[PDB]
Amino acid sequence: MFRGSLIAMITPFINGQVDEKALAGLVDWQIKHGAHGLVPVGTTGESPTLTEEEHKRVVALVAEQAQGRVPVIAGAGSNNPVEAVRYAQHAQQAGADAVLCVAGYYNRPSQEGLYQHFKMVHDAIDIPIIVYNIPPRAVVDIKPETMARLAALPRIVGVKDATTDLARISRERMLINKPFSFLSGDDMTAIAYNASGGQGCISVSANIAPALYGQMQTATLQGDFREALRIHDLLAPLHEALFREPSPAGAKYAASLLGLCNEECRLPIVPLSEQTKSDIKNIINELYRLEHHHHHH
Amino acid sequence: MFRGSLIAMITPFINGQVDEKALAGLVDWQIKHGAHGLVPVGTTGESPTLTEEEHKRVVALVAEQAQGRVPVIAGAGSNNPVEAVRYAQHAQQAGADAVLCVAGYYNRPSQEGLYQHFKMVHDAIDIPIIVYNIPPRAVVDIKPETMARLAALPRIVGVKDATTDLARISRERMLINKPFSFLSGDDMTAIAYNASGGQGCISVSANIAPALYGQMQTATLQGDFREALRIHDLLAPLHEALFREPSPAGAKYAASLLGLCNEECRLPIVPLSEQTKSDIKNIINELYR
Amino acid sequence: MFRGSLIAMITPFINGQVDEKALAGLVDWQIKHGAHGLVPVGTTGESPTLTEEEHKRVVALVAEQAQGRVPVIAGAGSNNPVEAVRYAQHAQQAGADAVLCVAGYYNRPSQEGLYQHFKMVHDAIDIPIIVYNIPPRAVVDIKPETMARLAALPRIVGVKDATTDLARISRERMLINKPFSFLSGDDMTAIAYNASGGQGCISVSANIAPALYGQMQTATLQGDFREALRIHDLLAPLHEALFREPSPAGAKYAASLLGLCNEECRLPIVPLSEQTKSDIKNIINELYR
Amino acid sequence: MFRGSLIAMITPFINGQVDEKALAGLVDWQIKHGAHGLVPVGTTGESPTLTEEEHKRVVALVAEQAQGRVPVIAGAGSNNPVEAVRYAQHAQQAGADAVLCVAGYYNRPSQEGLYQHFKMVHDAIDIPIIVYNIPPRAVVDIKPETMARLAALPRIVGVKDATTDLARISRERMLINKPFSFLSGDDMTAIAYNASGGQGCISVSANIAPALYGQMQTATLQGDFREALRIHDLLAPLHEALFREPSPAGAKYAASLLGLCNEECRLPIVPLSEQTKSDIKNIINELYR
Ligand SMILES: [Mg+2]
Repeated sequence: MFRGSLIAMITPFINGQVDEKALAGLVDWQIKHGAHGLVPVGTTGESPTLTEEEHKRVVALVAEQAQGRVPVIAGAGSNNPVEAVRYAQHAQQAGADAVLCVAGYYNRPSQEGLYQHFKMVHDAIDIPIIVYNIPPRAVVDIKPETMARLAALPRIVGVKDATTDLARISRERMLINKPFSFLSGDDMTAIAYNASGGQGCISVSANIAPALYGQMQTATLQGDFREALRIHDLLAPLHEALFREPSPAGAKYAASLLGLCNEECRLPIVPLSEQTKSDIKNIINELYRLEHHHHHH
Repeated sequence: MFRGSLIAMITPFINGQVDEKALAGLVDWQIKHGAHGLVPVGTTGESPTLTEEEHKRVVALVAEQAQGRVPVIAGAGSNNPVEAVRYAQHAQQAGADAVLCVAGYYNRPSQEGLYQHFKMVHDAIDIPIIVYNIPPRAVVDIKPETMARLAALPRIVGVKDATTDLARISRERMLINKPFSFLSGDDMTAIAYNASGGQGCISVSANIAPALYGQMQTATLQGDFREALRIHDLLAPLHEALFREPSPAGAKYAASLLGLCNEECRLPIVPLSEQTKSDIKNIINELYR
Repeated sequence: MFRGSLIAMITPFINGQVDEKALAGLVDWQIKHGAHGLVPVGTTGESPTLTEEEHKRVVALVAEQAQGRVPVIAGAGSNNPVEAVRYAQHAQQAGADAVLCVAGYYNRPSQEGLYQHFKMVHDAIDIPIIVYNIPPRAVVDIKPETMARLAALPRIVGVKDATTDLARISRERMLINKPFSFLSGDDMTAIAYNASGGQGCISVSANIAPALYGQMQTATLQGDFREALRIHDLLAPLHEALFREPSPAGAKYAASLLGLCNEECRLPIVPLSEQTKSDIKNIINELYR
Repeated sequence: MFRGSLIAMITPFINGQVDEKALAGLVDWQIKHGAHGLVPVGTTGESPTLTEEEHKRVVALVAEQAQGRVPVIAGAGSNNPVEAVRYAQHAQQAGADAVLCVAGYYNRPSQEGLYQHFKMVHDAIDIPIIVYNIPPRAVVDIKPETMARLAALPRIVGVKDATTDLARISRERMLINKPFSFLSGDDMTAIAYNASGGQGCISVSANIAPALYGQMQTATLQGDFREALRIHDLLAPLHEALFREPSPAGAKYAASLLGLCNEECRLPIVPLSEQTKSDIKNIINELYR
């Protein structure tokens, strides 16, 4: 249902507020340069530090600006399913095509608790859900048997797998007996994931290099792993630099270098070191040098 | 203070809302039966599933009913320091003695980001802060050098250490040169922690056995570690059973057996299995008889 | 130098002694049914419980019986480099083509200690080395910068990567600038590894299904990851059953069902449960055929 | 029945050999200066890089030189129980009072495999066994129910708990009813462990500060935890410096500063950095006047 390069969108700020002009421009620029889909207001979009009003406004503005050109999968994460229901219902009303749902961070519930959280969101809306499995941030882990129970629900349609355990997709595929949108939640292993049955990635780096990242994803989907790895290798220095300090500090700074938005993030995300800024700048300049050298029409 | 048996209070519910009557009764009962302090709307009080209004209401009701009889340390946790500031400012207005602050869960910031979060809360209020270090739930870990930097601020006055790493207190004590309220965040190792320089515990089990838990804590503070271990040995089965399934399901059920509140918690906390319920019932029967 | 499906050979026993008859038969059968190389006396071959002399005699037999038909990479693991040198020197004299070397388990040395271990083995022999990186068993982890230092040595020619960290190969590849045999040490992620730049796997499950595993590896080297994944899906139940209890108990039992050897392993590897045996038997029947 | 400060002895080397003269002198010096027991040829004694001949000779020499003044608990660790049996049998014939046994590193057996390993050693000797639980090095973890199963054997008499999980002793004490020597395997948390029911520590730091370490242990055993913590605070910098780089590099160098032996260890243990040497030198100077 949802395939390829799906961008975990940054949220631009100006004078302490959502930068609506920059956000609209970002949607247009990302679509122009090869986004296969957009995922506003996940943690890369600073969902934890947006107000409930800002969260909904960003989703609404992205859905409006996309104009149906690519799918929009709205973040509806919370550790409280009552809150997640509110985000998901709004997303549906604002014209999002699906929602992305993490559960259980900090309160650390059982598998049954995770299941009931997701069932609550599922039963409250009419659009599809991608469940978000990210033990490295949430501690809790949606286990394969739980994933299979979730897959029995008609509108749980995929997973953003940020476990970094590449055996996990195999364990899930052994238990899930319907088509399922397996999506990587880790840029560094996106190729490994698609070779293992994945069909895309909800990506941070695609904010910055949407054209290359789209080409890489399409190559994996067309079975051309030689071409995909070639592009992955080009992007590896960028990946390292974008994640060296806690994301989205890196992506926000990189986007500022491209003239897309201000570099600012909200606490507890902090400004980059001068060394990290320098490394990002040099990497971006090199990618542009290479593109200009190789381009011809 | 802050010292001894500090109760990580459960939040009672009734028909989907905060049970204000049970909450007032719980404050009275816990104080009557030996609480050294009360810590409303932490993790155990289901801070994640309370609305902002409910969080503030629970803090206000607990401070009101406590009537200054014991210290009240209000939860002011969030992964957004803007929100944490709102809880902490309300807590001060409501008469809390201090706030307990976790930071950085899920967004997973750097040491500098954690520092800036706590500094923002610190600068917005006049009451002190106990920082809450709980990597097993938050992933982020306030490292010893960061704790020392925090301790340089006048109103960062202690830590709830839920790392479960009993070497950590030693590493922090090596770097902190002012009096500091080192508090355990783990009931099972409360004695170990105080023997290593700790001066209390923000405790889940104390909801249910406040008298015995208070006696245990006081024994450690008076240097009678033989007596402390004797009581620990009585409480260890309770500790295990209250954490067998994800807390606070266990504490809420246990309190319901004591007639203190309804057993219900909010999703994603779920009802206990019949086995866990039975084991808790047996433990309560043994303790209160 | 090494590509495709390489088998981490089991070592068969009878009355607890090495069954040389079964071992020679296993070499012939595995080569007949599609092995690309043989890797005797790793942990799958129970290196930890073979005496030094048994280890050497097993390597010699496999090298001789292989008769140059496929490469033989002899295990020369130890946490003592002096012992590893003895294994590697014997392997060379016995006609092994290369050695597979783990280091640092239990004693848990630094990166420099690991480097010096491998350099000692390297400098003592004339045949090449595959470095074995397996933090899940050894705790120590050869970091990418250390791997690059190792690759600078002329006869370090590849790695068996059992980190299960699929980002690791990218990090090593960026730093290594000569032909280098990147080999998976994890059956479940073998396809992922090859998609990421790997060129084969030193496999446990290939002991039992060498023909299908050979076909899966071939597909990845052809660039047909769709066919590779279809084969992986056929082998999925087998992988799970072979690793349900601590390996090599599973592989040894499966090989016994094929008539190749007894199921016996040496303590602390223990007999399988009847459920695991039943599941493996069913899987073998489904595959064969 | 084993209590207090039990030294995880370093093994001194000279010209690539066991330094017998230094070893005898070390036994005498450590006993003179307050050792409550001696534990030769564990990993601090570089058991992984000693030959079988050296392992046995070091045990024999330490038992001989101790002359029954303090208990001698010989290392008989291996991931192969057949090898462990040989070490333990020799230890007994050499006059050791007990053996210390780790199992299962690298091969990573099941709980049943660990049990069978220990049972095999148990049944082969007449002297008692202290089980060595060290997941940080061995990965395998002897779980509380397995420890209880081991405790049902008559000559399994204690544990060296190097889990660094201070809840573990509580979980074990909840299951074990017979007299049992609970011993810490972690210097930094030795006080915490004894406050939780432990009765000693098999200690690395006690190699270097036996007098202070013995005083600290005795203080815990007498219930004087204030005194124990005072001494712990004096020793904490030493604990940190001795484990900064992979042990026993730190302990061997510190002992060399005291004139007890040469600083050398065997690969993969490597020489200390100048910074670490300087820090150890400053700590030694501070302690010894
Ligand atoms: Mg092709």
